[PDB]
Amino acid sequence: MQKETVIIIGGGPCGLAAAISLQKVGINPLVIEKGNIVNAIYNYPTHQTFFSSSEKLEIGDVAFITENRKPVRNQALAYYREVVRRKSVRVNAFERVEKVQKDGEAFQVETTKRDGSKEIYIAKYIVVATGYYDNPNYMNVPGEELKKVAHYFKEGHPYFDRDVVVIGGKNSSVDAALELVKSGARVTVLYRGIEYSPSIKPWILPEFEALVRNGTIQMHFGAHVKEITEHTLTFTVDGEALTIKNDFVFAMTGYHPDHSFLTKMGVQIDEETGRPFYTEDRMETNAENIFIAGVIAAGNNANEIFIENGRFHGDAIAQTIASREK
Amino acid sequence: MQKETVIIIGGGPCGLAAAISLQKVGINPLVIEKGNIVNAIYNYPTHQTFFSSSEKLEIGDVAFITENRKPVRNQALAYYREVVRRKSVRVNAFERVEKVQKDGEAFQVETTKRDGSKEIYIAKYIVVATGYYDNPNYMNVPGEELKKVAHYFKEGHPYFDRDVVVIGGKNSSVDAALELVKSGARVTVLYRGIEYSPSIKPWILPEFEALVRNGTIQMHFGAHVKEITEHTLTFTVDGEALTIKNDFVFAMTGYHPDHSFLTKMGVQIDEETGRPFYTEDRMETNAENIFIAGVIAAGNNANEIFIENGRFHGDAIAQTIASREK
Amino acid sequence: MQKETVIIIGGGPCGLAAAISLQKVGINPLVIEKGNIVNAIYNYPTHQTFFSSSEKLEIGDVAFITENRKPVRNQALAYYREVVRRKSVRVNAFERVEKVQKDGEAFQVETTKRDGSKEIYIAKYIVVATGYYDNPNYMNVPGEELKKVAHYFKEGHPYFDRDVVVIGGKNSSVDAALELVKSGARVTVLYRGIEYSPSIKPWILPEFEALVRNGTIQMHFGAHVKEITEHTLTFTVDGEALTIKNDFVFAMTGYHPDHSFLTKMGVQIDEETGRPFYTEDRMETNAENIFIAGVIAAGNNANEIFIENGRFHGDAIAQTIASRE
Amino acid sequence: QKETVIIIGGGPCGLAAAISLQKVGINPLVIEKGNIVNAIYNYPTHQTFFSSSEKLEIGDVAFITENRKPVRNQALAYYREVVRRKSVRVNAFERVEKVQKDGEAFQVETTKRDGSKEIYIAKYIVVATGYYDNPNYMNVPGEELKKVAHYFKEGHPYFDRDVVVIGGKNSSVDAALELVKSGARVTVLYRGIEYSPSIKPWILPEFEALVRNGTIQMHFGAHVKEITEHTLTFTVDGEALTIKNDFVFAMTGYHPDHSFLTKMGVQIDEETGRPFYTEDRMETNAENIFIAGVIAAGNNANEIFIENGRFHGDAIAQTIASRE
Ligand SMILES: Cc1cc2nc3c(=O)[nH]c(=O)nc-3n(C[C@H](O)[C@H](O)[C@H](O)COP(=O)(O)OP(=O)(O)OC[C@H]3O[C@@H](n4cnc5c(N)ncnc54)[C@H](O)[C@@H]3O)c2cc1C
Ligand SMILES: Cc1cc2nc3c(=O)[nH]c(=O)nc-3n(C[C@H](O)[C@H](O)[C@H](O)COP(=O)(O)OP(=O)(O)OC[C@H]3O[C@@H](n4cnc5c(N)ncnc54)[C@H](O)[C@@H]3O)c2cc1C
Ligand SMILES: Cc1cc2nc3c(=O)[nH]c(=O)nc-3n(C[C@H](O)[C@H](O)[C@H](O)COP(=O)(O)OP(=O)(O)OC[C@H]3O[C@@H](n4cnc5c(N)ncnc54)[C@H](O)[C@@H]3O)c2cc1C
Ligand SMILES: Cc1cc2nc3c(=O)[nH]c(=O)nc-3n(C[C@H](O)[C@H](O)[C@H](O)COP(=O)(O)OP(=O)(O)OC[C@H]3O[C@@H](n4cnc5c(N)ncnc54)[C@H](O)[C@@H]3O)c2cc1C
Ligand code: NA
Ligand code: NA
Ligand code: NA
Ligand code: NA
Repeated sequence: MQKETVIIIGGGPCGLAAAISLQKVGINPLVIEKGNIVNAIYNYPTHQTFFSSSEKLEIGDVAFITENRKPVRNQALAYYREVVRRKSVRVNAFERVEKVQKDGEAFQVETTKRDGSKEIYIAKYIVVATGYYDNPNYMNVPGEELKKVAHYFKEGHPYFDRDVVVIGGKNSSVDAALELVKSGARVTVLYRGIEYSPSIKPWILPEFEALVRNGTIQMHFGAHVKEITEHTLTFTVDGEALTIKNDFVFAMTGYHPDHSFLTKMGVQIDEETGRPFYTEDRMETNAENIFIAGVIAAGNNANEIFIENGRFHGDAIAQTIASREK
Repeated sequence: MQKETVIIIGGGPCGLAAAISLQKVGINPLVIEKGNIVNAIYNYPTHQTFFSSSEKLEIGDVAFITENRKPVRNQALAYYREVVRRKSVRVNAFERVEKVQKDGEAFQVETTKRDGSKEIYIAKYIVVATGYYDNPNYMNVPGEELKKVAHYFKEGHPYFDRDVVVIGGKNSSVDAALELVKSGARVTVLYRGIEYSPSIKPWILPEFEALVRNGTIQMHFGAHVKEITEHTLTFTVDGEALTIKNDFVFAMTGYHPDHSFLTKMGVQIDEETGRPFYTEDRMETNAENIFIAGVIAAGNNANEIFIENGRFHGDAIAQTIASREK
Repeated sequence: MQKETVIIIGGGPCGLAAAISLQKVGINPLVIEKGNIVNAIYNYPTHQTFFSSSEKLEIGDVAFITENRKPVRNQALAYYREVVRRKSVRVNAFERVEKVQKDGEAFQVETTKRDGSKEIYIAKYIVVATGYYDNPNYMNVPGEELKKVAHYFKEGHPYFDRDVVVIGGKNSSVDAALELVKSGARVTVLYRGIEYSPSIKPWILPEFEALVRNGTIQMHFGAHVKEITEHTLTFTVDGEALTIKNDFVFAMTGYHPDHSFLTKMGVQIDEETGRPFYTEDRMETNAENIFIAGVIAAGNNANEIFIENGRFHGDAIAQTIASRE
Repeated sequence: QKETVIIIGGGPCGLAAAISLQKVGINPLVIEKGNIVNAIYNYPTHQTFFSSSEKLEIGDVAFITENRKPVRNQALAYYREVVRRKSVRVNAFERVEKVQKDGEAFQVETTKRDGSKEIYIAKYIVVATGYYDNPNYMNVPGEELKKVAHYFKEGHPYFDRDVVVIGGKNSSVDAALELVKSGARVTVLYRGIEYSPSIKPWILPEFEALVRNGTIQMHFGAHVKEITEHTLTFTVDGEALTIKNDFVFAMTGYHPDHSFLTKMGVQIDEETGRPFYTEDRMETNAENIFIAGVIAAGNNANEIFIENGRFHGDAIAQTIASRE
C-alpha cells in the first residue's frame, strides 16, 4: 500500500493551509478530499458574500486582493485554486476517507475512490481537517425527508411566487430569507429563539428587521416545527400549533462535526464543552500523532473557529511533526 | 375539468411573450411550466453572458435596463420575474404537461403536478412553447450513461486539476472549454467537423484559437468518440483510434425539440430538418388550433430562432386566436 | 423667441418626473438643463451605491429592475437615459437658465448655451427643479480655496498613502472615509456634531464605527476647522487647537439651493434654512405660476426630500397647471 | 538627495522595475507626477483589460480574478496592494523636470505638489514615462475648443448628442461603442482606407456590426479639416463634407516625450519614434540611462504592453547589480 509521511483528511481552507505549513518545513503531505478543493465554499449559495475581508482568508502568503471590501464565493474559489496551483499542494480529489486505524507506529487509512474502488495508505501522522458542513442538524420531524425540504441554500430564483419557510435564526437563515424576498417568494421565518439572534451581522440586521416589522417577512419567534407535508407546515409557539400553507422549506438549522469519525480513531471528546481533546500549541489530539485543523476543533459553539483563525492550526502541526522528523 | 381559452406549454421567454401578446387581445391565458419561469435560463452556466443586447430580450414593453452592454444570466432571471409580476401573467409552475388530445372542438391537456397528482384541463387553443434545452443530442456511445458524462455545463470549479473532454463544436462547447481552462482543468476538445463552425460567435473564437495555438487546449478535428470508461476515452480520427486518460466528459453536442411530444399531438415534422409544419403568419401548425412559439419552431442545427425573433411569435398567434374568438 | 407652455429648469430625476407628469395631462414641456440629464448623479462618486431600492427611483412607470438589492450610479445613469428616450422628454441640454422675469401673464426666460450665445423663451409656467448639488456649503476658513480642498468626492485611488481629512457627518462623509480607507489613505474625520447623524445608513455605520474603535480612522466629534495649509490642517475641539499633517481635504459639508436664482425671479426664501415658500398641495411658490420640484423644496439641509418622494411633486404641479390650462 | 537609481514614472512597468531592483539589493526611488498607476487611473471608467490578470502581475504578487479579464478598478486595487506589500518607495505628486549628467552621476530636477523644487543626484536613471500623457495632436483649426477631447472617460453626458470619434485605434473603437451604448449619435472618421489591423479581433465584430446596420456612420480615408462649435468638416476623396457636431473625441493615439529623452542624451532615430537601446540591458545610447515599459516602443506602439514591459526591470536590475 502507498506510504505517506502525513495524510491530511479534507481539502478545505484549513487543510490546505496545513499542507503548505508542512511544505515550509520540508514535508510534502497528501491531502485526501472527497470532492474537489474547498468543497464547502463550492457548496455556498451561488452569490454568497463572505463576512471576512479577503486578507483574512489568505493562506500560504498568497495575496487575495479584491476591489470590493468583502469577497464573494466565486472570488474565493478562484483564489484557492490559484493557491493550490502555485504551491503544488498534493490533492487526491474525489476520494473519501472511510477509516483510520493504528498499525504499529503508523496508521492505515482506507478510502473509496470516485469509481467505487477501495484504496489503503500507510501514514506516520494524520491531520483531520474535515469541517462540519457535511452534517446538518436534522430536526427529526415528519416530512423533513420530502424533496421540498433542504438543509442548504443555493439560489432564490426558482422560488418565485412560492410559499417558502426558512427555519433558523442565524446568518444563514437571514441571508436565505433576504435572497428569497428579492426573488419574489413569500417568506416565513421560524426560529426557536425568542428574539433576534445576537449573531446576525450588524450590517444585515437592519434590512431584515425592517422587513419583519412591516410584515413582509412573516416571523415566528419561539417556534418549534412539528410537521411538514407537501402543501403545509405545522409549528408550535408556547405549545399552541399553527398550520400554514407551504411549498418549500429551507431548514437552516446549522451543522455539527462528525465526532464518531474522531472517536473511532482514538480521539476523545470533552463533554460539556463539545471539543475534541487537544493541546493548542501542537494542535495534537489525545491520540498520539493524530492532529486536527480547522472547525473540526470547535466545541458546542460551532462559530468559535472559522477561516481567519483556523488557517493557523497547521503552523503548530508542522512545527511538531518537523521536530519529530519522519 | 378546469376550462381555459388558451393554454401555453412552457414559460420560457417566448411562451411568456405569447401570454402577454394574448393579453393585448383580451385573453389572459394559462402558462403551464414544469419548473419555474425561464427554467432554461436558470439552468444556463453560472457565468453565462448573453450574446444579445438587453433590449432584444425585452417582452411586454417592460424595460430591461443594463449598464453593461450585454446582460448576464442573473440579470435576465431578475428581468423575467419582474415581467411576470408586472404583467400579471398566469403561471402554473412545477407542473409538467404530459398529453394533449383533441376531444371535440377543444383539447384535453393532462398534467402532473409537483406532488405527483394529475390534473386535466380543457382548452380551446394550444401554444407549444417548449424549446429544446431539455433534450440533448445523445452521442450513442458506450459509456455515455456514466455519471462522469454530462450533456450540460454549469460551473468549472470542481474540475480543477482534472482531465476533461468537451465534445462538440457549438458555441456551448467552446464556452465550456474556456471556462474549464479558467478553472484549471486539463481540457481536450473533440469535434467531428474539420474546421471551426462558422456559428461560433466571432468575438469568442479568438480566445479559443489562441489556447489551441499555444498548446493549452488539445484540439482534435474529425474526431469521433467510440467509448467512454471511468478513466479513459477512445476516439478515432481518419479511422485511427486513440485512447486518452479522462476523468469527466462534457458532451456539448447541442439539443433538439421534443418531436415525440409534437407528433403525439398531431403535428407533422420534416424528417431532414427537424422543423414542424406551420404557417408563419399564424404560427399555427398543421393541427388546427395548435400553435408554436419560440425556438421549438426551428429546424436543422438551429441558429435561426432565438429570443430576439422568437419573442414575436405570440403576436401572430394572438391575432389569429382573436379573429376566431370575436 | 421660443414659446412654451411650461419650462422646467433642471433635468435631474425630479425635473424629469415633472415633465412626464405634465405629459400625462397633455402638455409636453421643455426641460432646460445646464449639463446633460441627471448631471447630479453623473457627478456622484464613481462607485456610489444608492440607499433606495431601484423601484423607488422609477419614474414614468419605466421599470428599473436590478439583480442586486440597491442600484449603483452607473445603473441609474442608464435608467434615466432610457426613461428620457422612451418617454420622448424634450431636453435642451448644455443650456444654463440665467434669469426668469415676469412679462405680462407669462415669463421671459434667458439662458446661456454651450457656445456662449444667449437665448430667450416665453413660458406660461415655470418649474424650478435645480436641486442643490451645485452649491456647496462653504466653510469660509483660510486655505479652503487651495486646490488640495474639494467639496465633492469622486474616487479614492489617488489618495493612496496620503494623509486625508474628511469634514462632515452625513452619509457622504462616511462613504468617502470608507472608500479612502479601502484605497490606502490615512483618514481623519472631523465633524462639528457630537454624535453620529441619524441619517447615516444603518447598514454602513457599523463598519465605520468598527474602524474608529480599532484606530484605523481618527474621528473627532465637536471639531471646528480653523485653518488649512498645503501640508497641515488646524482644528479645535472644546476650544483646544490641534494641528495635524494633511495632504488633501474633502469638505463634505453638504449643499444648498441657488438662492440668488430664486429670489431674483420673485420667490421668497427663508434666510436661515434656505427653503422656498410654497403650498404643498400645488407645489407653487409665493410667486404665481412658479412651481418647484425636487430637493430644492427642502433647503440648506434637505434630507426630508429625496427621489423617493420628490418624484411625485410633478403630479401636484401637473394637476394645477392642467386645470389652469 | 542621493539615491543609486531613480525611476521616472510609477506605472506598472516602473513599479516592476523597482521590485526587480529590490531583488538585487537596491531599494530605488520612484518619482511619479500623480499617484501610482496614474495612467490606469485615467483609463475610461468602463475599461476592461485585453490581458488576463496573470499577465499583469508584478513582483510575484498574485492577481486573482473570478472573471477572465480584469477591469480598471481591479488593477488599481492590485497595484496599490503591490506597492504596500513590497514597500516600494514612491515620491508621489512630483514631476521630474530635467535629467542632466553631473560627473559620473545625474542631476534630476523636480517640481512638487506645492510648487517647490527639488534636486536629487542618482547614479542610474530608468525612464518609464509611457506615452499616455502626450496625445497625437491633429493640428487642425478648432482642436483647441473645449468640445474636443483627446481622452475618453465616460459616455453618459453625450446622451442624445452628435459626437465624432477620430482615429483607428482600439481606443477609438472602444469610445465609439461606449458612446453608442450611452445614446450618442456617433460618426467615426479614420484616415485609413479600411478597418485598422490593430483592432482586437474580439472587438472589431461588434463595431463592424453597428456600421453595417447603420447605427455608426463610418468614413474611411477621412481627413478632418475644421471643427466649429456646431459643425465639423472633413474631406473624403476630394469632396469636403460638413456635418452637425456637438463633441469630438480625437482618439489618435499617443507618443513618448521625445524632448525629455533627447535633452538627457537619448537618441530617437527619425522615422520610428523608438529610443535607441540594447534589449539585453534595456540601456539607451546614453550610459546608465535605461528605459522600461511602453516608452521603448516605436511607430508600432502596440509592440510593448504590460505583459512584456513588466520584465524590462529584470534586464535593468541585472545590469545595475553587475556595475555595483
Ligand atoms: C455561507 C457561509 C459563509 C461563510 N463566510 C465565512 C467568512 O466570511 N469567513 C470565515 O472565516 N468563514 C466563513 N464561513 C465558514 C467557513 O466556511 C468555514 O470556517 C471553513 O469552511 C472551515 O474550513 P475547514 O478547512 O476547517 O473545513 P471545510 O472547509 O468544511 O473543509 C472540510 C473538507 O473536508 C472534506 N471531507 C469531509 N469528510 C471527508 C472524508 N471522510 N474524506 C475526505 N474528505 C472529507 C469536505 O469535503 C471539505 O472540503 C462561512 C460559511 C458559510 C456556510
Ligand atoms: C448558454 C446559452 C446562452 C444563450 N444566449 C442567448 C442570447 O444571448 N440571446 C438569445 O436570444 N438566446 C440565447 N440563448 C438561447 C435561448 O436560451 C433560447 O433562444 C430561448 O430559451 C428560447 O426560448 P423559448 O421560450 O422558446 O424556450 P425555453 O427558454 O427553452 O423555454 C421552454 C420551457 O418549456 C418548459 N417545458 C418543456 N417541456 C414542458 C412540458 N412538458 N410541460 C411544461 N413545461 C415544459 C421548460 O421547462 C422551459 O422553461 C442562449 C442559450 C444558451 C444555452
Ligand atoms: C452620493 C449620493 C447618494 C444618494 N443616494 C440617494 C438614494 O439612494 N436615494 C435617493 O432618493 N436619493 C439619493 N441621493 C439624493 C439624490 O441625488 C437627490 O435626491 C436627487 O438628485 C434630487 O433630484 P432633483 O431633480 O431635485 O435635483 P438634481 O438631481 O440635483 O437635479 C438638478 C438639476 O438642475 C440642473 N441645474 C441647476 N441649475 C441650473 C440652471 N441654472 N439651468 C439649468 N439647469 C440647472 C443641474 O445641472 C441638475 O442636473 C443621493 C445623493 C448623493 C450625493
Ligand atoms: C484603455 C486602455 C486599455 C489597455 N489595456 C491593456 C491590457 O489589457 N493589457 C496591457 O498589457 N496593456 C493595456 N493597455 C496599455 C497599458 O496602459 C500600458 O501598456 C501600460 O500603462 C504601460 O505601463 P508603463 O509603466 O510602461 O507606462 P504608464 O502606465 O503610462 O506609466 C507612465 C507613468 O509615468 C508618469 N510620468 C510621466 N511623465 C512623468 C514625469 N515627467 N515625472 C514623473 N512621472 C511622470 C505618468 O504619470 C505615468 O503614471 C491599455 C491602455 C489603455 C489606454
Ligand atoms: Na430554529
Ligand atoms: Na462532435
Ligand atoms: Na462638520
Ligand atoms: Na484618423
